[PDB]
Amino acid sequence: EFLHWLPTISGVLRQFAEEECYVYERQPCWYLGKGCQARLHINADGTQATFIDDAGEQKWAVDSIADCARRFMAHPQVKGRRVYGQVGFNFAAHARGIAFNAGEWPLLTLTVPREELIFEKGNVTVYAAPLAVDTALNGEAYKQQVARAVAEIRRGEYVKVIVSRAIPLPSRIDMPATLLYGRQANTPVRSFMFRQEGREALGFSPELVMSVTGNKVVTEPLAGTRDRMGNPEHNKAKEAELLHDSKEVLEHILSVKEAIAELEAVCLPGSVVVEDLMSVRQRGSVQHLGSGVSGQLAENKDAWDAFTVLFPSITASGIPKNAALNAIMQIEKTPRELYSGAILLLDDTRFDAALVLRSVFQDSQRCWIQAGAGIIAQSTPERELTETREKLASIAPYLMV
Ligand SMILES: [Fe+2]
Repeated sequence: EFLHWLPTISGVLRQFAEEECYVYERQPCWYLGKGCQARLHINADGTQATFIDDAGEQKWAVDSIADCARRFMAHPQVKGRRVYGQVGFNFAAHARGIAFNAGEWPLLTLTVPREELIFEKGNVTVYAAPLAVDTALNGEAYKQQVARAVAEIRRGEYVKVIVSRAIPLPSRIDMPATLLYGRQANTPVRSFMFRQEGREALGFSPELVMSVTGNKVVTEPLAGTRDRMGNPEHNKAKEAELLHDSKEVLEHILSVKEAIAELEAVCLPGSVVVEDLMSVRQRGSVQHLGSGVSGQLAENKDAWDAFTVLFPSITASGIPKNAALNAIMQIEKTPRELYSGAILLLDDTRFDAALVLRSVFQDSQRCWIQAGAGIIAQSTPERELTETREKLASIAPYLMV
């Protein structure tokens, strides 16, 4: 059912009142999903897999979350439908056999919605004021966390880790208004907003964890940052500065080389190539060094294998990845939940996975935004603090109440 832009989408989402819904932007389309026809839910410590459809609830064996995810995609209530997904930070720990302190958000949900609205401008097919935020607060404690990471790195425990900070927000956030105002101020590779079981998140994702089309897998590490928060002369001065800063270039190439190794774990030998090498990517309040790496999936590997290797983005966790994940759980004192996780859209053509950064989250107990910086041996705490505030300025100025 057919009909003959972002305001309209935003208003539609307000009429979705308290209902569960999923918004995903992948240009040229905006995807809106409402309700729940089938869902796989993995709880926060990965001890229970619950499947729900109209017929009932089931518990599924959860020895392998990836295997539950495969089971869901091949289910008869699911096959051939678009699936909207979220993957919490701690999915990595669980998949890798690394002890972790469980947060409160699920490790993984996949949902087939009951109703869908697809905007392919300026049409749509149907299927069936701002909160002031002080991003400097608690910076001294954060610079201490960075100093700890730098010392651990220089002792040789690991090479890179993303240390992040949560900013608690004073009041709850109007999701559709924030979506509208926040998006016009950003140029993300994806946008998302999801509401589910009392939890909400929205954000403007700066990079893909992963995209798979047929047999081709692509990942898009971004690493290395300057502001683009001044006039155009200041911005292009910052662009040049970024392309020639040896610390940012080094951070970038170390991440790209780990993305390559990761893909070689799941791809045909000799198929892994860098298609775009360290170009600047504009992302609202910041601009980033970005590369694109691609390969051909081996015969015995599927998109979930690739996602398990690629998740979380190197550029959100660290190098080597497992040691970085351990450092993150020792250093950070609040659960990341969905921050540095992934948003998924899965359909006929594609497995699509966006990194959850530049995002806001709220549930029954917490309401917060979150940002991190990639710490290497050369890092300076003051600079990394400032960098988090540059990233937070991608979302904080546009949190509507
Ligand atoms: Fe950085």
